[PDB]
Amino acid sequence: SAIEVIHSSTADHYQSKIESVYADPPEEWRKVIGNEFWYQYGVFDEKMDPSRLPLDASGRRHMEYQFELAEQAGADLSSQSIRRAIDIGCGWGPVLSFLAERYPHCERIDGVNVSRPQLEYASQVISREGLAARVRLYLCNAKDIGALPDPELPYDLAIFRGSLFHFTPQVLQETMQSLAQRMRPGGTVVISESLYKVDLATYAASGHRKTPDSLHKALEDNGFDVIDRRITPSNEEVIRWYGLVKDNLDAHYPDSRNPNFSELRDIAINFSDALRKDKASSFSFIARRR
Ligand SMILES: Nc1ncnc2c1ncn2[C@@H]1O[C@H](CSCC[C@H](N)C(=O)O)[C@@H](O)[C@H]1O
Repeated sequence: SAIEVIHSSTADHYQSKIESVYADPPEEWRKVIGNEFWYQYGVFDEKMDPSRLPLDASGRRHMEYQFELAEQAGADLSSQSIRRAIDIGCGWGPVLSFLAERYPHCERIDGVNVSRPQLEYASQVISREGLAARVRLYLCNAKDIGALPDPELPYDLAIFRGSLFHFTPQVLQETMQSLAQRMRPGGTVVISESLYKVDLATYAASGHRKTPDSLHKALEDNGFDVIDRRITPSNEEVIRWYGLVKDNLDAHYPDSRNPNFSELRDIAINFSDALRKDKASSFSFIARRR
């Protein structure tokens, strides 16, 4: 199906590296991360659907839980407040379908991604679910969201679901500044990211480690209030999530043919140990535009 292209004024030297980690067919990825392709951890509580694959169910439940945190923290998330939404680093597109279902009167849902294979998959799912009129896909670096069409229609809602970690500090700055200009006051930003809880001096395009404080500063420097900040999911749940991903890799990619899946196994093992030692956590950040 159709994807719109958006100019890159500045040069993200890191972009082609990020693209290569997501370049493999969705048909392969399905066997590793589940049939809905959620790719930023899971919440494994009593509201999780027991009939879907744990990765699909825990992934959806994680997104739902973040909206509950945003709501409790006083985010403007009523059905009448969300007319335009953006999914920044949208992966295979599960959040686009989630947003379309949760906000059936949301006029415009923009997904931005640098991975063509991921967007071509998302395009097929959006097309087959009949959401093509509302959901728009952009082959577009997060730093270039300033050039997305119809600037007169402001963003009410922005999602950074495990995409932020791939950004250079410069791309993070350019993305947050551009989002600030395109988002109306009281617009909600929903962030999930793996952040380090130690000084980074001591240290899958997994470079550009960040901290809660580094992310907090990037938000407040670019006209966003942080209204909720906490560990989510728990280190225990994230280790469990990596466990399920590793079990799928052991089953389907035992002899580590594919370098991207070998790299993911390494991160699953190595980052799970960092989570065990409490050197890092998954964090939910809810912010709003000033
Ligand atoms: N500068 C950038 N601009 C756009 N997308 C980016 C980006 N850096 C990383 N990404 C994207 O961020 C995603 C990280 S994986 C997470 C995918 C999706 N948010 C989910 O929760 O399932 C990938 O799709 C990657 O291509």
